[PDB]
Amino acid sequence: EAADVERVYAAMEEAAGLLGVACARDKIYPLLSTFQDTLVEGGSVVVFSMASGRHSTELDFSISVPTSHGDPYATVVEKGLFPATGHPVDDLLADTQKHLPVSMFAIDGEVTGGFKKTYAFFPTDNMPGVAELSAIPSMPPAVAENAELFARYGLDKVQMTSMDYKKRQVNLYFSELSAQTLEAESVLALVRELGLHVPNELGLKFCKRSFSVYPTLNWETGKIDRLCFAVISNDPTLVPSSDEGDIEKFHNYATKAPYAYVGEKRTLVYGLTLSPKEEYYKLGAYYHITDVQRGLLKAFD
Ligand SMILES: O=S(=O)(O)CCCNC(CO)(CO)CO
Repeated sequence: EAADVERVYAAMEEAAGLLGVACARDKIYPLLSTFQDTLVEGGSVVVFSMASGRHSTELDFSISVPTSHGDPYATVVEKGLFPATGHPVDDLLADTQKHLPVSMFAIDGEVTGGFKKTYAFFPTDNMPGVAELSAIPSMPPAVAENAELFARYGLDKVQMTSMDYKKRQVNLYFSELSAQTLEAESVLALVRELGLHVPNELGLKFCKRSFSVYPTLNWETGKIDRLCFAVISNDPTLVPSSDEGDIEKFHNYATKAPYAYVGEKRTLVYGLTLSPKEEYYKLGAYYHITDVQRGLLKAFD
């Protein structure tokens, strides 16, 4: 409703404020208004995320959208909020719902740049494997071409995918991760084969605690762009960095980010991203949570 739109935008401004980032109202309000029906507390998931290093001047936001509301990408294009890219990514969200059971969607953007991404969630008890995903016509060929590698490291079931319309990239969020997969030996071998930044002791300890792992792929080459390990927790001190600046800044955000569910501790999702040239950190502070997050905390925190 109107009040919800205002409440969520005010929260977004508060979160961005902690990072010294200013929101572009003209790029955000129309989007929130368009999806105002999803902003009611309960059943909704909203996350405001910060990052380290060269990615620190931006605040990302992600808002869940029920499938009943319809393809959110189709919505933003038809309403004139975003231009079709003319590339296969334009058809991926639709093709995913066509070929696989999608249980929920999500829209995502940057507070200074606006809408730029969608997510497709799959049922936890009926998740697709790399084979099913590689069959989708508009999926990057890189998914099928890295199938042998994924299998070798136990990256099988995918809980959700995300599509970045501006960068023309796809993330595969692997779940039901085996202990073996997250053991140091496995992680090091994987990063080695992908030619990504080698994590140290602190980084590997963080990887072992992960509940989700996601590589980023593209349509131009079969090479994986980067790999991210995610950790969910109520502990505000987990950023896997030795930098005093990061330690202080992430803890500050973790203990001051806005949240509507007072009476419970803030739900936090940390990320450790490994690219060919470096490693960086992310922290998503949930403004809205559901029982999915409560269950994850009991299982992983
Ligand atoms: O490989 S990179 O680090 O250049 C691209 C990833 C940056 N993405 C954010 C959003 O998902 C935004 O700045 C993450 O922090």
